[PDB]
Amino acid sequence: DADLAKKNNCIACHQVETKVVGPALKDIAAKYADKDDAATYLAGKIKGGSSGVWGQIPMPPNVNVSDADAKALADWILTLK
Ligand code: HEC
Repeated sequence: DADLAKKNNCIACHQVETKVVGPALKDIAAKYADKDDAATYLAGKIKGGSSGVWGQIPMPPNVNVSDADAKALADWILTLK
């Protein structure tokens, strides 16, 4: 989980409670990934990147990782809650 996202990049700029570049994880999730399938929806926002949805620096096009590894990360978030 942690080492996974960190292994890739999500944790690189998305911590669990604190944030460095953009918003932290517990927040992004409780921000939109706390209702319906926002995980996949937002997953669309992830690949689409963000510019003025939060206020931090604009994140590049990074979905999660690859095919399953990425899907596993997004899930790790829904579970991160
Ligand atoms: C630093 C290079 C980052 C890495 C690595 C990842 N993200 Fe990121 N993310 C970053 C910033 C600076 C921001 C804020 C952009 C802004 O609008 O100011 C974000 C934002 C997100 C969001 C928010 C989507 C939204 O609500 O519109 C998501 C869902 C998100 N980031 C996901 C995400 C994932 C899954 C990452 C690992 C693949 C990941 N980010 C890495 C900066 C960085």
